[PDB]
Amino acid sequence: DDWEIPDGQITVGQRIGVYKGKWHGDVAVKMLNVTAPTPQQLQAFKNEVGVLRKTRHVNILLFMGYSTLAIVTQWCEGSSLYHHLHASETKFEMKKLIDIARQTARGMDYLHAKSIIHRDLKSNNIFLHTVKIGDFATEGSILWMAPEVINPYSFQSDVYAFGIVLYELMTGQLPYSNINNRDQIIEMVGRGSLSPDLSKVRSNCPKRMKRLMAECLKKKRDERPSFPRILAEIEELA
Amino acid sequence: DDWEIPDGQITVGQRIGSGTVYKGKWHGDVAVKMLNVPTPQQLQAFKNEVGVLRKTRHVNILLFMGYSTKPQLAIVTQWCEGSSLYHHLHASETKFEMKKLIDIARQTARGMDYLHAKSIIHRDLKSNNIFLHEDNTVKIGDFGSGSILWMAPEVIRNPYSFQSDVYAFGIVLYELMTGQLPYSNINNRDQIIEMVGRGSLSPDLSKVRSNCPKRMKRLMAECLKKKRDERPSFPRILAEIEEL
Ligand SMILES: CCN(C)S(=O)(=O)Nc1cccc(-c2nc(C(C)(C)C)sc2-c2ccnc(N)n2)c1F
Repeated sequence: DDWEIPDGQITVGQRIGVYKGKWHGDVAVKMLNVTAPTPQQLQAFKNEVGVLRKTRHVNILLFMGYSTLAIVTQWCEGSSLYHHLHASETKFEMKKLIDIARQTARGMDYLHAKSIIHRDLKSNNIFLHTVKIGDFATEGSILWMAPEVINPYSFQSDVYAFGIVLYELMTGQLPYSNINNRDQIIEMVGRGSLSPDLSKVRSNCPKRMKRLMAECLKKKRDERPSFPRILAEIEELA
Repeated sequence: DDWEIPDGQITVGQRIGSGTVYKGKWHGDVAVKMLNVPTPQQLQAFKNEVGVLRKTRHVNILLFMGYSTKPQLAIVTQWCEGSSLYHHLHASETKFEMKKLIDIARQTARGMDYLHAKSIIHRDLKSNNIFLHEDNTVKIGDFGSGSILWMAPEVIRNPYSFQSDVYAFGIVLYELMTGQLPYSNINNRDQIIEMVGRGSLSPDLSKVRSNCPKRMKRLMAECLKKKRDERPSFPRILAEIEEL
């Protein structure tokens, strides 16, 4: 019941943004580069470790251990969902898009069932190893913020962020393409006068998915569905 | 932390194989091993075997997800798409390039090194306890009067150890390169039990194919050593394959 990895067993490698490592195969290491952790740096570490060690799911990033500040997880080869959708030459077929949506819904459903709120769900936090949800959370990111988020964070907030991810999948683009100033999005979305353009969705997009999307993007936090129903709907049409 | 899944949360589906293994629905696809059973004496006997699976967080080890007490005792893991290394090698006949074979061997070395690092002895490593998820990722499971082909001589005749696992791995290496089971020439369990046990029978290395790294064949022999002590450990088993 100790996920403390004795330091010196890990061979850290190239920088990523976090290092690629070697422990009992390929691993991904997060090194907190400080002389001595502040009291704030300490609780941040415990909390991420505490919530990571309660996850055992195929669609959640595999936490492998910690070191005392370091967090060891599985190495994921490939790029994030952000790269593939926005900064990539190659697009995806619908069957794959719906598949990416389903796995993410499974992971999000798993977390919510464990009383865990990601509080930072976005296409950049979704690694396409097989969907892998990482970069945790408790138990630039403005585009994925619910109107009440601009305590605001809840299961409903994750539901909204999930809705934007759906929008990315079904359109390929980021929301609010006609805006280059962050302060107005904050104002317009925050007030309740701005919403993603669901007319941008592909012709291939099932009306079912387009409906579900609008539900997750509801202006009022309480009209948004729950992942048990979100997964049910996605699983059905698939 | 309790990893117990409350009664009713899992929807058991089709029987896969014989406890008994089923495919289920729990936050997605899962696998349920229904134990052939509860008695309060066996109740705590069940948790011991779970509190060991509880310390496996590795990509090459089958992902343990939770356990059940009601209705009956069950082990819950991830669901693996595709068949076993056994089926690929001796049934599907799927042609693997030498490139992939080494990687499968490499991943299995990673998984086994990790287990031994956790001081866990598998006691039964064979090509049908190794599942090729997505036909790419190796998943070692089923470690929590049958298959003797992977049994070391000291096991046939503290007989279970890290070196006995190493032997089973050598047989696996044999399967990967030879594309077939050892002692296929001889169809007699009692003969193999007798001859391997006394040390007069060993795998035929004339059947491994030409495209085989001579470090790997040399590595096979090290694991297939009839003498327990003459076998290399998994850190070194993995280091050499990795370098190779
Ligand atoms: C972590 C490993 N332990 C929890 S274990 O020793 O109980 N390992 C464990 C746990 C649950 C199921 C199985 C399993 N067992 C199978 C045999 C060959 C023994 C009948 S197939 C199979 C399986 C698991 C997942 N997907 C598919 N398609 N098949 C398993 F090995």
